[PDB]
Amino acid sequence: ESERQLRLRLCVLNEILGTERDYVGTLRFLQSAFLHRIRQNVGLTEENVKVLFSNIEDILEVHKDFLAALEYCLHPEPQSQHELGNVFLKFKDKFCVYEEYCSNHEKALRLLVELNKIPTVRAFLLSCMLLGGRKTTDIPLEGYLLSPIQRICKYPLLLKELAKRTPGKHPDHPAVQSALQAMKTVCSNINETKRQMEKLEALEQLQSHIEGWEGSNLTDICTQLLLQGTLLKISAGNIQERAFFLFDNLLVYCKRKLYIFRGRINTEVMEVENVEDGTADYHSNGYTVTNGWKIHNTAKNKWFVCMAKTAEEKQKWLDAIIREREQRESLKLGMERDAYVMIAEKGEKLYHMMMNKKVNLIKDRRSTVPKCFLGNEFVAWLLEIGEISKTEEGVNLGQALLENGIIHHVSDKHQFKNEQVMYRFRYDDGTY
Repeated sequence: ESERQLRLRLCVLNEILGTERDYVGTLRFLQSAFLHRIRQNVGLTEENVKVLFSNIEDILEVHKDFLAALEYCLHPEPQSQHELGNVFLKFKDKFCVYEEYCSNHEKALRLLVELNKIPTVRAFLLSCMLLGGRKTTDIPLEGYLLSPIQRICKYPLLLKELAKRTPGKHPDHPAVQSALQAMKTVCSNINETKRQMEKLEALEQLQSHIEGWEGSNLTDICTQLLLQGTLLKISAGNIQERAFFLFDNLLVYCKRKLYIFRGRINTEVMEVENVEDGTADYHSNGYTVTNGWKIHNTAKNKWFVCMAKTAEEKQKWLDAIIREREQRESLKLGMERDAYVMIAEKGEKLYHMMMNKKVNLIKDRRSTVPKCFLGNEFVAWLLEIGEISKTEEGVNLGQALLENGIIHHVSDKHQFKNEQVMYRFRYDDGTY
């Protein structure tokens, strides 16, 4: 099985590199979309930025060199002979940059909650993420502000797995084990990361007590266990008692023996339905249901019935299941509502701003095309007027206007580009 422990090591190496790359990119997005753009065109005060982002720029400079040494050891590719323990050890002292950030984290969130109450500041914050390239309906800024705390806690989890796939023969063995101990002591010193590490430890401890795990690791999809309990899975032809675990974003049912993995469901495709005590239907295999409900895997269009011992447990479960749905569905729908309002606002604003003869850009050009403007001119005018800083920001803005039904190509055959492609506001041609 030596080759098994080999490909397994490379997967760890490939992951450490690929995840570190996406981390630095996330840091490089936070400064360009936020810290840099406001430090140029000076409703977000300077103190507001210092509170929200703290030393995120110092964290970047550290991880910009970490990634270099990571790619340095893993050149030309992630090869098994390559050693990575020394890298973590010679950056172990530089990781104290997380001290100030994790301290200011609570204060930053408190500010963000009050800033999001102001509609103009919420829109500006969301406008920064749009211009920076990243989608606004995906991860909220609260999550971006936390990813430093998450990343520094993902290092012990990654090094542990690497140490498992690294034999005592490999010269990196004394270093990987020494680096794992050092990375743990880093997180343990900081209070904010200590709470995070113990929350990730719980997810991984549970996954270790489950045999035959299939799918993505809990530490990569969930954050906390919501409810655990043993129920009856009256699936078609299989009425067996199962141990159910409800996390955020995932539900998994196991076979109690420690547990043995049986199946898992993503809560996004899960739809529950109550069955009154005394009901008997096909999903219950004909048996009378008491203190039970019904689950529907809308991905597979499969229904299966759960039953609890007490009616308290039924309510305890049904209540916890509804909460998870509402919590994530409110966030998602909320980010998607607060993002349409800024585009509609900026769309109507830039329309009237462009209609004035000071910078007339929606001119009837030529067959004649009425009330059209040029993408090249539009992007340039945005930088002149100061609404954007880079040109990549201008196309990201125009595309968001095209996608959100504000503008469109004259022939609806092109997306937004910095070329002299003619676009028109959907107001002028009655398509709004």
